[PDB]
Amino acid sequence: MRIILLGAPGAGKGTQAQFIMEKYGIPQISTGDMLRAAVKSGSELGKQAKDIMDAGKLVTDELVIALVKERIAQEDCRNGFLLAGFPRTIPQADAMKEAGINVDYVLEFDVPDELIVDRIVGRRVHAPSGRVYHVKFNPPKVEGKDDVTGEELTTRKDDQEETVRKRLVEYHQMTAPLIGYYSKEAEAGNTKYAKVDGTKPVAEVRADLEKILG
Ligand SMILES: Nc1ncnc2c1ncn2[C@@H]1O[C@H](COP(=O)(O)OP(=O)(O)O)[C@@H](O)[C@H]1O
Ligand SMILES: Nc1ncnc2c1ncn2[C@@H]1O[C@H](COP(=O)(O)OP(=O)(O)O)[C@@H](O)[C@H]1O
Repeated sequence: MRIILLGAPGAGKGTQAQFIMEKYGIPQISTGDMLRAAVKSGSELGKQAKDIMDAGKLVTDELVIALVKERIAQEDCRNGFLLAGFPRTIPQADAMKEAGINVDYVLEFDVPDELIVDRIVGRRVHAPSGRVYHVKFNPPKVEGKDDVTGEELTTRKDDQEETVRKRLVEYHQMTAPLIGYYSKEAEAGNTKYAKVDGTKPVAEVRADLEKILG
């Protein structure tokens, strides 16, 4: 099973990707996580992203295409994968198509813009794994601690209100056109498309996704 999650920053993609990876046994491919990890480790492929993410802007297509190509070639993707945060531009989607990377489901998270800032300013992450929490809306069992390892959560350097508003502008200009892109692909029979109400509680969105995926 191959899945793309579409939606604005803060729509809930990383949150729901974790459940899907747990239940269906396919890896989550998050370009944001991969880029942040490359910066942290000083990896030659991706360390360049530091100042760009800080500015709320998109990394170059060629950098994230290279990262994703490297990642999905790995054996743990042989049976499928989930993309969360990629593709982010029409050229990134076309690069997938040209490489023959078809997907089974495209799942769009519908969330009002007005909810995004308060979601992202409360976001806390377990950097080693990517797991995501919210201090008020989806808290860990123990404050400031990852549920799975118990390790300290952190706040992403780019999760400030003003940076979020810049990311939302980028989303509307560059990334929202992928909704139509994959709607058209679904009409051709190349994927299944579904839209979900991302304002429901985390557990209910999860249940809604399980209905679709099986
Ligand atoms: N259904 C929801 N209701 C309220 N908050 C949510 C919901 N889903 C996720 N969140 C929280 O909002 C923030 C954004 O979710 P996240 O999954 O990181 O979004 P994305 O990966 O789409 O940017 C996180 O702090 C997360 O805990
Ligand atoms: N596919 C991508 N193309 C370009 N830039 C990306 C991509 N994925 C992540 N980024 C960069 O990483 C930043 C954080 O993205 P991400 O972790 O997906 O956060 P959010 O879920 O809040 O959108 C983006 O603002 C951008 O700089």
